[PDB]
Amino acid sequence: MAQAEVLNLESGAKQVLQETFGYQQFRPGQEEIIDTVLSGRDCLVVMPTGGGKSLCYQIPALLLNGLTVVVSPLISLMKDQVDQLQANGVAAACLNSTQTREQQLEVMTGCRTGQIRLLYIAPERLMLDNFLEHLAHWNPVLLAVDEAHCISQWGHDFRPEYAALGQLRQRFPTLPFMALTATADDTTRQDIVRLLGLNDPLIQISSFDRPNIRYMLMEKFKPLDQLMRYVQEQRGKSGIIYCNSRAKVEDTAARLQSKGISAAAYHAGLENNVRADVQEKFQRDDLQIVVATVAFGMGINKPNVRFVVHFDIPRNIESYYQETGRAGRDGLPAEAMLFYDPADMAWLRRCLEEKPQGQLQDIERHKLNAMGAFAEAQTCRRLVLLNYFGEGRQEPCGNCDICLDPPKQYDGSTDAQIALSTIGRVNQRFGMGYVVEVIRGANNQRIRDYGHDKLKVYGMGRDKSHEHWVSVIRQLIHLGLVTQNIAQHSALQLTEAARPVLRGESSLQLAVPRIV
Ligand SMILES: [Mn+2]
Ligand SMILES: [Zn+2]
Repeated sequence: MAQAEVLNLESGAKQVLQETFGYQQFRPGQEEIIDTVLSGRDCLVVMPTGGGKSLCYQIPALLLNGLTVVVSPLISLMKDQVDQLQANGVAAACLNSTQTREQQLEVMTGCRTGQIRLLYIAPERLMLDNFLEHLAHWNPVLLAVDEAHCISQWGHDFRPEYAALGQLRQRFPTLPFMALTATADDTTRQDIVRLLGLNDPLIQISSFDRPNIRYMLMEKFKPLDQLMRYVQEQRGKSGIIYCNSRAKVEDTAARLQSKGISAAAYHAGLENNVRADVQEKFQRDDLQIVVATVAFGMGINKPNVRFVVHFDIPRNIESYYQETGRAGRDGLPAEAMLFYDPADMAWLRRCLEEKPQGQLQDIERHKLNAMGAFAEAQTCRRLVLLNYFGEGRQEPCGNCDICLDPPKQYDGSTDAQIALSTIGRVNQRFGMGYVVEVIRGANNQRIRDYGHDKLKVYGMGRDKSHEHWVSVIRQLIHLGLVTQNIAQHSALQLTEAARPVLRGESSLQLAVPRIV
């Protein structure tokens, strides 16, 4: 079998980091994870980038005797990891249904004979053709599940092939598991641990704050002209412009090229050699801009992308966070610019509400609502993101469009106490609409049947508009005082941070709600 490379495991982690991978020091959370994995304890890793993430299982794999198995759905990216690893002297291979059976059998023979240390496998392949019975004889020492949020229906990218990964724990009870992801909120993180059967795992959630990325929004008004001007104002800085159609990509690349800008189109309709060339030309800074569909995702992630534009709003914050997160991997100042029109959200809502009714549509609706609320926020954009992912923070960043031009404020302490009290009084079971009706004292049969018309809070906000109360509550959500529980039909629920305001111990400044 693949042999451990270092005598002392504790000192080995840093030795391999530096000597094999060339990194001088660990990033936050990495050492902890790696030492925990080397101790044989299950782990869930929520990390800012794939880069720090992958070393969380590659370093352990080099310090252990045995085979490390890495499950990933990214076939054309898994194959790239292998080449890069092999170039660093690491015995890596991959197995998936796209390979010929001849090639698959060679990889299986490499694992059987102990010539392969690290095997990347597609989830479908791992659970097919009695592969697990073969895997049991190959001295498995660690099983890592990448893109682990894909096992959850509460996430933004559920994959049916991940569901069967819940059978691994039972089949390999003494095999330590790790689950890894860059984008999972609280509900999704909890679901990952439950579905994979992680045994009291170390849960390492790194910060979602990328302090060097400035987040901005521009309301659309002749948006093709706004986009060209934005690009002109970058004055040569590199960028990715994300569009939701191939024609937008192609037309946008042509208009930029017409103005002397070094830009290329990138989408799944290009040939593989053309895709690789565009990626390489962008990596080396031969190209200033790549205009792309969501296909030009992570994977290339040049460290020095200066800006990411979203011409069209994404369907969920998870996607928006992942895509904007491709900017400024080097830590130098970077910007994310989203062009928005409320008619864009109206269209997405239309598309969604005629899809099949039920649980799946509810999940999509919840995440779409939150994306629209981010766009229409009156609170620091960074706080919206951080609190969406459950990273409690109330201090404004000073580095987003809202922080650069804060809305007029008012003392919202009384309004916040009314909203927070209402949420508590209705036992945190109801969504935004119902709560606002209770506050405004509406004539509603449902309210009377629950007896909520007898509450003291009932009608305490009747003198302020529906949109006023929606804004108050949305700002409380964006500040992390209130959450929307996706597993309870988006019920409004209270956090620990709500306590001082609810008690009247602290004052709360809020944005005066926009008239709209
Ligand atoms: Mn250590
Ligand atoms: Zn801010």
